[PDB]
Amino acid sequence: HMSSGNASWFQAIKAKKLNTPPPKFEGSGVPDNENIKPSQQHGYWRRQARFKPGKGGRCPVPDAWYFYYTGTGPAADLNWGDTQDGIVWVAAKGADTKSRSNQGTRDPDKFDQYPLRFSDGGPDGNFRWDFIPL
Repeated sequence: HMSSGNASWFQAIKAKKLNTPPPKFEGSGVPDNENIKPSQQHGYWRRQARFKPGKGGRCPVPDAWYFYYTGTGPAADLNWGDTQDGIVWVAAKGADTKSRSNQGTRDPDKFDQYPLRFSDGGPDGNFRWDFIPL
């Protein structure tokens, strides 16, 4: 239906300009989650290219990146650390990168988008994301 949905648990992080580089995170790079062990705070950022309706096919609007924990999501067969185009590897300090959760991916039918908080800092200057309640 939607990408083996596979909907990310958490709201996107849109990019500011076009041609923004892969995100730099200050600290963990890992969204705050109440239902998760400090040991299990690790995952990846996937770059999803967007388009706007228009003249030629469609229109390349700026990039976006979603969050999935290691072993969940459209690159779940990768170990944490695997170098790949379009993925940014993050993990909180002192986290079992050999562990795996069983949180999976958001079933958009419907667990609504999950608000993105980031107590240890956040992504760099080239990225933003809407405010969501809570």
